[PDB]
Amino acid sequence: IQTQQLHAAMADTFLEHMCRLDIDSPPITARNTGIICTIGPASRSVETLKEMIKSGMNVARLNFSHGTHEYHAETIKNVRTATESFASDPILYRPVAVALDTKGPEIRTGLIEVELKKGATLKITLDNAYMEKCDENILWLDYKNICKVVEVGSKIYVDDGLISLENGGSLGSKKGVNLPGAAVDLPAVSEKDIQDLKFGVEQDVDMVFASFIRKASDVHEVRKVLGEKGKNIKIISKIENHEGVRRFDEILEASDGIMVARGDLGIEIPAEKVFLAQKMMIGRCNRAGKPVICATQMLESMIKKPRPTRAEGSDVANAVLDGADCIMLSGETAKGDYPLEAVRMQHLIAREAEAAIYHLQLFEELRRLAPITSDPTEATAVGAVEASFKCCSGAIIVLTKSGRSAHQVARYRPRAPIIAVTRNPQTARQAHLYRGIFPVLCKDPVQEAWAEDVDLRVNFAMNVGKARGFFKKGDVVIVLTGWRPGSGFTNTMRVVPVP
Amino acid sequence: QTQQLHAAMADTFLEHMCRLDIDSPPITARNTGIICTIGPASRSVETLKEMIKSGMNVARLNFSHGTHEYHAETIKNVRTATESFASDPILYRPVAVALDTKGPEIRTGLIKGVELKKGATLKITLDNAYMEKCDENILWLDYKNICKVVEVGSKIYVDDGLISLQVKQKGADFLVTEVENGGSLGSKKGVNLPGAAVDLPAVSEKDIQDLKFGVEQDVDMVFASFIRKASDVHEVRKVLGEKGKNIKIISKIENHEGVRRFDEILEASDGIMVARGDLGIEIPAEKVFLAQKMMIGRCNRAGKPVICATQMLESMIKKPRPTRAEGSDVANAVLDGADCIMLSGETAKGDYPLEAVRMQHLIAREAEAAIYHLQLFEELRRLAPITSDPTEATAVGAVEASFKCCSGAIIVLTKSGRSAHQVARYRPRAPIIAVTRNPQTARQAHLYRGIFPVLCKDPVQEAWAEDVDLRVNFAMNVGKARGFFKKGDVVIVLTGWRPGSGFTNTMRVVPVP
Amino acid sequence: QQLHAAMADTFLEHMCRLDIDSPPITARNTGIICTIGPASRSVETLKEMIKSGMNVARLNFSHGTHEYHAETIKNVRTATESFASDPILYRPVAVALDTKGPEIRTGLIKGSGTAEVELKKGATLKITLDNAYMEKCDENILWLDYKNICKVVEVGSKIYVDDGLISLQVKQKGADFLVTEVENGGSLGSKKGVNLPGAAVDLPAVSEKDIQDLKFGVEQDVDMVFASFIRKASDVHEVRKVLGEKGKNIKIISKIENHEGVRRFDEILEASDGIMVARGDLGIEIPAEKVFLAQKMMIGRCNRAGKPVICATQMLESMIKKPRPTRAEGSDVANAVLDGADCIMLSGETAKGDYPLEAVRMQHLIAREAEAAIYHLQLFEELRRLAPITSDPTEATAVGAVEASFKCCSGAIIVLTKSGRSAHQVARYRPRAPIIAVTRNPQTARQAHLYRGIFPVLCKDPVQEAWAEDVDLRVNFAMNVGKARGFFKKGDVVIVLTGWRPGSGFTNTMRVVPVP
Amino acid sequence: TQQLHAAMADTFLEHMCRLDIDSPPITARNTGIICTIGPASRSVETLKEMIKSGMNVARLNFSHGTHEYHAETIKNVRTATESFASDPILYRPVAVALDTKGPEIRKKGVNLPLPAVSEKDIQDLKFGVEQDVDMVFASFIRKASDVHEVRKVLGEKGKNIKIISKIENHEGVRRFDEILEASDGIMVARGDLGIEIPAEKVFLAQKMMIGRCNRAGKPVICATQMLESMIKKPRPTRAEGSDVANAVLDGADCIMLSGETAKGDYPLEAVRMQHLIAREAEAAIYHLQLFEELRRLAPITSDPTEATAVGAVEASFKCCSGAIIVLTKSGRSAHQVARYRPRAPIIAVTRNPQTARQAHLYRGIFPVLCKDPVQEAWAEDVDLRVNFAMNVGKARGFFKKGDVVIVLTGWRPGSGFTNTMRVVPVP
Ligand SMILES: O=P(O)(O)OC[C@H]1O[C@](O)(COP(=O)(O)O)[C@@H](O)[C@@H]1O
Ligand SMILES: O=P(O)(O)OC[C@H]1O[C@](O)(COP(=O)(O)O)[C@@H](O)[C@@H]1O
Ligand SMILES: O=P(O)(O)OC[C@H]1O[C@](O)(COP(=O)(O)O)[C@@H](O)[C@@H]1O
Ligand SMILES: O=P(O)(O)OC[C@H]1O[C@](O)(COP(=O)(O)O)[C@@H](O)[C@@H]1O
Ligand SMILES: O=C([O-])C(=O)[O-]
Ligand SMILES: O=C([O-])C(=O)[O-]
Ligand SMILES: [K+]
Repeated sequence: IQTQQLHAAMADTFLEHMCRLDIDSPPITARNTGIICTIGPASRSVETLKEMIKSGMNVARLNFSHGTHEYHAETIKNVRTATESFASDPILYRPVAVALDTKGPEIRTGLIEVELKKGATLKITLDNAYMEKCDENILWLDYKNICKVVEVGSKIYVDDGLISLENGGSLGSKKGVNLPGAAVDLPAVSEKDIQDLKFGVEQDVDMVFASFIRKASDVHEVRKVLGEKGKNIKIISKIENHEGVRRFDEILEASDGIMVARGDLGIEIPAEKVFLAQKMMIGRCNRAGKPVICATQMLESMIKKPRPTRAEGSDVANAVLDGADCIMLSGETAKGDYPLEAVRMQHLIAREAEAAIYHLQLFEELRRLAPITSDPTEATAVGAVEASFKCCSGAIIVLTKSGRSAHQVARYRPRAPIIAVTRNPQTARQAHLYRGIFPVLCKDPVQEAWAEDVDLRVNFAMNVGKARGFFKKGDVVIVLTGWRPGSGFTNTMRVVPVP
Repeated sequence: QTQQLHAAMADTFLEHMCRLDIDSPPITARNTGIICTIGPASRSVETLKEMIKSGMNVARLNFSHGTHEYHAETIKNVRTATESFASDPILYRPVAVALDTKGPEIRTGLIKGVELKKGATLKITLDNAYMEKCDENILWLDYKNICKVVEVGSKIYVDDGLISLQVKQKGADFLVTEVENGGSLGSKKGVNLPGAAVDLPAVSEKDIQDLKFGVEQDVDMVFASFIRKASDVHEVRKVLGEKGKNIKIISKIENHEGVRRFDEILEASDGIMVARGDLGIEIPAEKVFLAQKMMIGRCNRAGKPVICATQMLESMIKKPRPTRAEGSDVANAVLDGADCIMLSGETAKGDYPLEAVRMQHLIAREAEAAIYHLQLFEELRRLAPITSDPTEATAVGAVEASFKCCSGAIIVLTKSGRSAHQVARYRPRAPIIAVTRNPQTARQAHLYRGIFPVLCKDPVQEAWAEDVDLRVNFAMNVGKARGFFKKGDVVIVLTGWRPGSGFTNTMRVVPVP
Repeated sequence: QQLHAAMADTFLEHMCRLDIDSPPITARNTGIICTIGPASRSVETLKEMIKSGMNVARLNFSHGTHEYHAETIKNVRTATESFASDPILYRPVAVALDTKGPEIRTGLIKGSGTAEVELKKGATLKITLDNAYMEKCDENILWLDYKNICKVVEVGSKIYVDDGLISLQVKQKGADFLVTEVENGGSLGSKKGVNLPGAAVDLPAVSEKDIQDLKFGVEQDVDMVFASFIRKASDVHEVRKVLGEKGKNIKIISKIENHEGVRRFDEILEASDGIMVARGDLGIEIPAEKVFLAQKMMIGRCNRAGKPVICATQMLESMIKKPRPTRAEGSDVANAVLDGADCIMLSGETAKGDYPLEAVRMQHLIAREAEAAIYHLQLFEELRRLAPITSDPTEATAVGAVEASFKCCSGAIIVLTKSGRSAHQVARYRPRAPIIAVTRNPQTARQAHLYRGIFPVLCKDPVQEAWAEDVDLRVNFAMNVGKARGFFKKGDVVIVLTGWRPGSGFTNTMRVVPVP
Repeated sequence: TQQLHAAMADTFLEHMCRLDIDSPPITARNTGIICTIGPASRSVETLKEMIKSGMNVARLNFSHGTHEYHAETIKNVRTATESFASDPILYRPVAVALDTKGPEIRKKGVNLPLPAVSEKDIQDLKFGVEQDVDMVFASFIRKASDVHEVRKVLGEKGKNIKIISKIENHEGVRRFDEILEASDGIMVARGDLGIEIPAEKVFLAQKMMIGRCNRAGKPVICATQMLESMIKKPRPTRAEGSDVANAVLDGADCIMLSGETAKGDYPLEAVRMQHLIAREAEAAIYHLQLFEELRRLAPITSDPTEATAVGAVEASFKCCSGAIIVLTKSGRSAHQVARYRPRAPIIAVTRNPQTARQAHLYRGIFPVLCKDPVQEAWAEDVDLRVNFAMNVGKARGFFKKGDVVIVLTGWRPGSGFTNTMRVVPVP
C-alpha cells in the first residue's frame, strides 16, 4: 500500500490500472469533488448547517419548486450564519456557495391518494373545475395546450414516472407529470421563474440551476433575466429531457455549466440509457472545460437508512471516475433522517475515487483534445499541471480574482489540489463548481507594493496548505501569478518550496 | 448510429465517452449473464417461465435459509419451467442451477420466539438459555468463540450492517455493548465482526450437507461464501469429490482477507463473485468499488468468470422502477468487465421480480454497446502471454477476425465449454454461439460473458465431418431464429481437427446461408 | 530476433533495447531487385546473384536493344531454372522491365562515345537543338534531344546534366539556342541525362519507343513493369492499355521521380499495382534534402494501401568501386526496411559495378537485421487501425491469421494461393513470421517478391484427384520447404491458410497446426 | 508549414503519410553541425564561410598534426569566429573540440575486435586545456574507467571541458550504460565501429546509443561518412541524404563531417547540405509521440529546474511558441529544456562564453552571448538579457513582434535556481 492509488497510477494499461487498485492504499486526502446538498426541513437549522459544512458541504442548493421567497430567504440567512461562524480564522474558513434551482416548466396534478388499476380508464381533464376533485377517472393537469402537444398512442408519466398512461399504481395529489417525446410549448422562464431569478440576484446567489433547458435560447433567456446586476452568477443548465440531450452542444456553449438531472431525465428517456447521457455530458464538459454536476438519487436509500446500498456507493464513485466536477444530494439532505451521514458518505467515496482516477490517460487525452491557443494563461495552466505531475507537487497555488486562471488549471485535472487565493468572496464560493479547486478567501488588505501584496497571498496559501495537511515545510508547490494587477494576465508559473 | 459504433471508433477514451449516443439502438444479443436468486416471489413454475423469457440465465438458491425439501421443490420448479421450452432446441435457452452456501455465518437468536434504541445498552451473551429468549437487553449469537476474537470497543454490526454496536465491556460468555446505530432488531439476524478474525471453518458441517445435496441435485455451480484463502477453495473442491468434480466453484469474496489473498483464491477457483453485501460491511463501504474493479480486472486478465452481486437494483424490491444509482451500478458493472450480474432480494422476495430481470437485461445490453472495444481488446491481448495452445491462438484470431468483419457471431463447437471460454476471454463484440451436446456445459456457459449456449439434441452422424457440419448449421439456424444475424452476413466458425476435447484449431469466416 | 525490443511499451525504449548481439531469423522478408548489366549478365554470375539473395532482375530499357535484352532475359530464366531440380529449395526470380520514359539526353562529344570535355565553372556553354551538332558537342556547344527545350525553360533556369552533377544557368534564351553559364562543372561525356526541374516537360509518358518496349515485355512474358516518370494517373492508364488484354496480369509499378508525381501521388497509387521511390531523378527534380520526406510519405501511403513499395537508387552506391559500403549507405538500407519498404533495389551496384555479388549480400544482411528491429507492436496496431472494415472473408481471415501468428510466435504463415491475393492480404498486415505462399502458377510465384514477407514456393507435384488431398499435399510441401530452409522444425507451431473450395477468392480457413 | 499537419496525426503511420515536401521548414536549425577542420578549411576566409553556412563546432583531429599546427587552426577558427563579434545580435558562438588519437595502431590503420590515455593522449589533452577547448572527443572508450582516466588528466583546470566518449568497438557498446553515466555525452564513431562489428549492425548500435542518450538527457553525436561522396563531388548520394535525415529523426543532437570538411573538395557544400537536411528532418519528427515517451520514461523529480523545464516544453507546444528563452549561466537549465525536445528553438542567453560554445552539443539550443554590462537592479538585468533574446529571434527570423514565447528565469541570482516560467508576447 503506497498512497493515493499511486501504484495503479503507474500502470501502462487501464486494465492493469484496475487490477492494482488497493483498498489498503489510503487517500492522501484533499477531496477534489464538490458536494452540493439540497436544504430542507432536515437541514434548515443553523446548527445542522454547521455540521453539514464540517462534514463537507461546499454548495447549498435551494429548490424553488417549493417554498416561498421568505422561506428561502431564511434558508440563505441560515446558510450564511452557519458559514460565517467559521470566518474568525481565514486559514481554515471554507466558502459555501448558494445555488438557486428554478422550478421551470413543471406539470402538476390536482388534490383529493387513489388506486389506479392497470388497463383502467382515466379522463385527463385540463379543466380548472375539477382542480380539487380528482378521483380514479378524472385527473386534472395545469398545462395550457396539453391537447395540442400530445399525440395519440404516446405515453404520460405521473408522480415521477410511477404511473404510465398502462403501468400505474397509487396516484397521489399534486404529483408531477412527465410527457416524453417533447412538444412542450411552456416558456423557458415562466412568470414564477422570472420572480425567482430576480429574487436570486437580490439575494446575491452564486449560481442558478435552470430546470428543463431544452435549447440554447433558453439559457440566453435565463441570462437576460439575471441582467447586469447578476451577470457574474454562473448559470448551470439542467439537462432533463431528450431535447436537452440532443441539443447539448449549443446548450453547453451558452451555459456556464451543466447538471445531469438524472431524476427527470430517467423519466423522459429510457432509464437504461441514463448512464449513456451522463457519461456523454460529463465527457463533453470535461472536453470544453466547463463544470458538470451529477445529481439525483446518488444515495437515495440514505433518506431512511444510515448506510447506502452497494449500488449507491458505486454510483457516487463512478460519477467521480467519469469526471464530474460536483456530486449532489437532494432528499438525502433536504428531508432524510441521515443528512450528515449522506454528506460524509459522499465525501469518503469521492476521496477514494479521486485517487483511483487513471490520471496518466486522462491528462494525455485532455491535452490531445484541447486545441492550441494563444491565451498565455491557457499555456501557463498546462505547464503548471505538467510541472505538478513532474515533481509530485503538494498543490498548485493560483492567484485569481474572477476564478478563470484556477478554472483553466482544473480543466486539465491535476492530482494536486488547486489552492485558489482570491479577495473576491463570490469567486471563492463559485470555485466549488470546478473539480480540485480549494478556494481560500484572503481578507488581508491590499498592500502598497504590488509584489509584496502578491507575496502575501502566496504565503496565505502556504499557511493554508500547511494547516490543512496538504504539504509541509520544504515541499514543492506550483505557484501561478500574473505580470500586473487585474484579471486576465496570469502568465507566470513558479516551482517554489513552501516556507 | 447503431450499436454505439461511432463511439467504438474513437481515438481516445474521452472522445469515446463524448460519442455515447442514447439514440443508437443496442445489438440484440445480450452478453452479460443474469443470475436471479429464486425465492417465495419467484419459485413458481409460472413465474420462473417468465423469468426465463425475461432473460434469466442462472437460478441461484441461497442456502442461508430454507430446508432441503424446500430447495428440492424449487430446483424441480426451475427444471419444469426450463424444460417447458425443450421441444424446440433452436429456441431452447439453457438455465443453470447455482447453490449458494451459508458459509461461516454468525446468526442471532429469536426475539421471544424487538426494537433497539439508539445509544442504549445491549448485552450480547453466549448463554444458550437466551437463545429462544432475545429482548432489547440480552442478545444471543451462535458464534461461541466470540470474545476470543473481539476486543475493546470493537465495532460489531447486526442486521445486514444496519444496527451497529460497540463492545463497551467484555466477558467470557457475555459481552456488554453500547448501541452506536439504533434500529429495529429482529430474529436470526446476521452479525459481522469487521477488523477481527473469525475462526469458523471454511466448510461447516451444514455446508457439507448442502454440498452433498447439491451434488445429488445435479447443480452446475457452487457459490462458496466467505472464501479467505486458497485452502478454502481446495476444501470445497475435495468435499465435492469425484461426483462433483465438474461442478464449477465460484469463490465469494466478502471480507478483507479474501481481498488481500485474492490472487491465490482466484488461481484455485473456477470463478469469483464480488459479494458486495457482506464486503460492504467487512471493509469500509466507500472502498467496495475499488475491490470490485480490482477483482473484475484481475478476473478478466486471467480469463475467469466474475460476478457482480447484491443490491444492484435493491429499490425494485418495492418499486417497479429502479433508482438512477441502481441504473448506473448495473451499467458500470458491465463496463467494468463483469461476466454476470446478480439479483438477490429483487427476485427472491421482492414485489417485481420480472421487472428486475428485464431492467438488468435492458441496461446490460446498452452497456455492452458502450464498451470501448478498441482499448479493451488491445489491453487484454498485450496482458495475455504468448501461448503454445492452438486453441488460444485460434480464439484470439477468431476475435480479431470478428472485429475485422463485424461478425454476426462466433460459432464455437465445444464439449466442455473451454474453447468457448477461451474466446470470451478476449471479449468480442459479436455473440459467441457455443454449440454442445453436453447439457451441463450449456448451463455452465452462462458464467462467461458473451457465450450463448445452444444444446444440440440431434443424433451423432455416421461421418464425423457431417456431425461437425450438422452442429455448425444448428448454430446458423439458431442465430437466424434469434435475430442475431441474417442470411448473407459473415460469421466466424471455430471447430477442431479431430473429435474429443482440446483440439480446436480451425477458424473459418463463413457466410450465413 | 530483437524480441526484447519488441515487448517494449514505447518506441523510445524499443530503440534502447536494440541489441547487436540478438541474431535475426533466417527468412529475409524484404525483396531485393537487382538491375542486370554487363557485370551481371552471364548465366554464371546470375546463378550467384540468386544464391546471394536476388529475387527480381531489373532490365533498364533506357539503353540496349530488344535482342540484347531478350538474351539477358534468357540468361536470367536459365540461371533460375538451373535450380529447378529441387522444388524444395527452388527460389523463383521475377523479371522487371524498366521503361526508358521521357528521357532527355545529350549528343556525342566530338564524334566519340567515350570522349569527354572539362567544363570549368563560370564559363559559357551553348545549348542547341539543331541536329547538325548532335555528334559534335564540345565545351562550347551542347546538343540535346528535347526539341521543345526552349519553350519550357525561361531565363535564369537551371539545367542539370549527367545525374545532376553538372549545373547550367540559362543566361540568354533563343528560338533554337540556349546560352548558359556553368555553375558546377566537371567532365562532360556523351549522351548524358538531362534534368529540367520546375519545367513542364511535354514529352509523352508512353513514347513510341516505350510502346514497343512494353509490347516486347508482353511478348517476353515479363512479370512487372517499372514505368519511368509517371506524372498523373492517366499515365498509368496509357501503360495499362498498351499492355492490353494479353498483358493484363503484368503488374505496373509507377516510378515517382518528379515533383508532379509526388503531388499527384494519391491518384497514381490508386491506378497502379505498385510504387517505386526512384530517388535518383527525384533527388534532382526536387531538392535533395526533401527526398527522405517523399520516401517516407510514399512508403507509408503504400503500406496504408497494401500495395508494393520499392526503395531504389544509390542505396550502396560506393560499392560500385569498393567491396564494402559506407556508414551512410548501411544506414540507408536498414532505414528503408524500417520505413516499411517492400523491396530494396540495386542499380549500378549490380549493373556495372566491380562487386555486384557483395552488394546483393550486403543488402540481404542489413535487411534481415532491420526486419527484426521493426516495432511490430505499433506497426500492426497502426495498420489495423487505419485499414477499413471488410466484407471479404479472405481479409478477415488474413488479419486473424496474422494476429494468431503473433500470439503463438509461429514459424510461418502457410498460404495456399493461385493469384497471390491471399498472400498479399497477409503481408499487408506485416507479420513477423515469413509467409510461405504455395502456388502452382509460375507468374504469381515470381510476382510474390513484390510483397514484404512472402516467400513464394512453386509446387511441381501434379494436381491430385481428391481436392482435399491436393490441399494437404501443397500444405505439407510448405512444411518441407520451411524445415529445409530452417524457417522452423518439427514440433514448431505454424499458421496454415486454405480455402473451402478450389479456385481463387475462397481463402477463409485458418488452422493452427504443429510442424509434422 | 514545418510539417504541422503531420504533427497532428493520431498514428505514426499517418504521420509518415502526411509528410509534405511542399511544407517549408522554419529557419531555425536545431541540430548542431560539427566539421573536422583540415587542409581544405584551415584558412581564415573559408572558416568565415563555414560559419556562415552553419558550422557550430570545429573538430580538430589529433590523430595527426602537431601542436603548433593545431594552435594555428584554433587561432584561425577564433579569428573567423570573432570577425562577427562586432554585432552580438547576429554573433554565433563557435565551439572548439579536440578529438584524441587514442589507442590507434598504425603505416595504415589496423583494427582487431592497450591504455586509455597514453603519453601522447595526455600531452594533447593538456594542450587542449591550455588552448581552452570546449570539449574533448575521447577516442576509443571501452569502459567507464577510461572516462575517469581521461577526466583525471584534464584536471580541475579543465574541469568544465565536456568529456564525450566515442564508442568505437564491441566492448564500448556492451558497456555503454556505465560509459554513458560517466560521460558528458556520446559520439557514435561509426567509422571504427563499422569495422569492429558487422556493418549490417551499425544502425542497431546507432539507434541504441541515440535512444539511451535521449533517455538520459545527454548529448549524442552521429559521426563519420554521412556525406562521404561529397569529398570529391558537389552533391551527395541518396543514401547520404537519407542518412543525415535519419540520424536527426533518431534523436541525434549533432551531426558530424570529417573528410568532407577536412580535406574534401566541397567543404562549404557539405556544410550547407547538412544544414538543409537537418531542418527538414526536424519538422518531420513525431513530437506527439516523442514528447510523451520522453516523459513516460523520465522519472519524477524534486528539482525545481527539471519541473520548470518540462512545464515550459509542454507550454511551448500548447501555444506553438516562437522560442523558449532560457537565462542560464552554466547552460544546465537550457540542457534540461532540450532534453524534452521542444519544437521551438531554445534561445539560451548567457554571459559565460564557454557556456555559449558548449550549448551546441544539445539539440535545439541557440546560444547567444550577451555583451551588455551587468545592471545594478537584478530584475532590470534579467529583463535586459530577456530583451537581448527577443532582438535575436527577430533579427535571425525565429519569430516576430506579437508572437508568443516561453521565458525561463529564476528567483535569485546564481546558478541552479531556474524555476520561473513566463508566457509573454514578443515586443
Ligand atoms: O483568474 P483571473 O481572473 O485572470 O485573475 C488573475 C489575476 O490575479 C493576479 O495574479 C493579481 O491580481 P490582483 O492583484 O488584482 O488581485 C493577476 O496577475 C492576474 O491577472
Ligand atoms: O472446448 P472443447 O471441450 O475442447 O471441445 C472442442 C472440441 O469439439 C470439436 O469441435 C468436436 O469434437 P466432438 O465431435 O467430439 O464433439 C473438436 O474438434 C474439439 O476438440
Ligand atoms: O489467393 P487466391 O488466388 O484467391 O486463391 C486461394 C485459393 O487456393 C485454394 O486454397 C486452393 O485452390 P486450388 O485448389 O484451385 O489451387 C483455395 O481454397 C483458395 O480459394
Ligand atoms: O542554468 P544555470 O547555470 O543553473 O543558471 C540559471 C540562473 O540564471 C539566473 O536566471 C540568473 O543568472 P545571473 O546570476 O547571471 O543573474 C538564475 O535565476 C538561475 O539560477
Ligand atoms: O453473500 C452475498 O451475496 C453478499 O454478501 O453480498
Ligand atoms: O530511375 C530510377 O531508378 C531513379 O531515377 O532512381
Ligand atoms: K438476448
